[PDB]
Amino acid sequence: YFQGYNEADVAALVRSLDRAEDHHIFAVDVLETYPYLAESYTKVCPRRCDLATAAQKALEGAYSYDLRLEGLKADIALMASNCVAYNGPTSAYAETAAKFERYALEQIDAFVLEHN
Ligand SMILES: CC[C@@H]1C(=O)N(C)c2cnc(Nc3ccc(C(=O)NC4CCN(C)CC4)cc3OC)nc2N1C1CCCC1
Repeated sequence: YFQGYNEADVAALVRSLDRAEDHHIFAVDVLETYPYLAESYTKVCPRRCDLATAAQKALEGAYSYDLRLEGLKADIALMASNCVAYNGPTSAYAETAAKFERYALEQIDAFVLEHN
């Protein structure tokens, strides 16, 4: 009968995943920053997410009922997967994507261990 994680705590966890080290490229929707990529980018990435959308989702209770924040991890994995796919696995920001995902997953697992 898990009670669920506090929405504001999950939203602050999400906000903390937006790093200057990653040049803030996961902070905002890619098509909001570059509207003319819509056709080309949606062909490679039919699903998108970003940390401003994930923070707003966290405040709606989208992730609060997952015991190990599985839904948030899938949204983080989508962000990193799209970056690797669109830019290329040997691109410089595909390495940033793998580091971001690894950092984010450690911060999520730490949150779950703290709020248990
Ligand atoms: C397909 C595009 C590709 C990609 O995959 N993603 C995800 C992407 C997402 N966002 C961006 N760019 C930025 C988007 C938002 C911000 C931003 O909002 N920063 C804030 C500004 C105000 N400040 C007080 C706080 C930080 C900065 C960005 O770049 C510096 N570029 C992206 N690239 C890059 C293209 C060349 C290789 C990577």
